[PDB]
Amino acid sequence: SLNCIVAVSQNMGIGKNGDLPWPPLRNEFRYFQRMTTTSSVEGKQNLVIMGKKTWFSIPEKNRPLKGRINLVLSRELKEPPQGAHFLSRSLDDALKLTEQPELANKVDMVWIVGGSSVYKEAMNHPGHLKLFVTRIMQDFESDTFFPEIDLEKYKLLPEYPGVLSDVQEEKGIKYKFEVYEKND
Ligand SMILES: NC(=O)C1=CN([C@@H]2O[C@H](COP(=O)(O)OP(=O)(O)OC[C@H]3O[C@@H](n4cnc5c(N)ncnc54)[C@H](OP(=O)(O)O)[C@@H]3O)[C@@H](O)[C@H]2O)C=CC1
Ligand SMILES: Cc1c(CNc2cccc3ncccc23)cnc2nc(N)nc(N)c12
Repeated sequence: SLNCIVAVSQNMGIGKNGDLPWPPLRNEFRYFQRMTTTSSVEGKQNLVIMGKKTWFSIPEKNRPLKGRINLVLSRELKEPPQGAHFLSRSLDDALKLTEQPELANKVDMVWIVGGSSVYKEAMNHPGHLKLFVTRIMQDFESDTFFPEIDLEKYKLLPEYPGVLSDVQEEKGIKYKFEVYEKND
């Protein structure tokens, strides 16, 4: 199974000029950290998979993302960028790696953390998928977008354990946490 996690504006934007479209929302980052870091299985870590631009968009003080194995996708790089644990040239290759002995006993959950083309590839996964979507309830000028969610294929869950249902607000920006699950 794969999990994708994203924060999206009302106009489906995720990024602008290599940064977020909105000012930083600390508590949104805290939600992302909690969901991507937490494993129920003692000793294991979750794997975060991200594109190269997403990696370099994270402040160096937060790289690698603490408590998670960090894998970057790139076809141009020849080794992981400084601080990253792994580099793959495709999502299928990254998932192949999670099955091989160097990672198979270390990794619990797999989280896809952006950007656009990585989400798009993940959404063609034949196995089970969940989409953890933070709805940023404003329009923001964006140049990178999340793809459309097919509501004949996914369902919006009424709630999810450990995920707050209530509207959040930081810096005058309202947002909320949703979880979608691929149909059987
Ligand atoms: N709101 C949110 O939840 C999120 C926001 N962001 C924002 O989005 C933007 C970054 O995302 P985006 O611009 O889409 O870029 P990506 O992070 O997807 O980086 C694109 C680069 O990653 C590599 N790559 C991406 N997908 C694949 C793949 N499937 N297989 C192999 N290589 C791949 C390529 O590197 P190469 O050219 O080396 O081959 C590609 O040029 C920033 O503005 C960031 O702030 C990012 C993540 C989440
Ligand atoms: C991957 C990702 C980011 C990437 N950006 C940053 C991460 C962490 C620290 C940061 N600190 C300053 C600027 C940007 C940062 C932002 N928010 C996200 N939210 C949700 N839900 N899902 C995601 N995939 C997110």
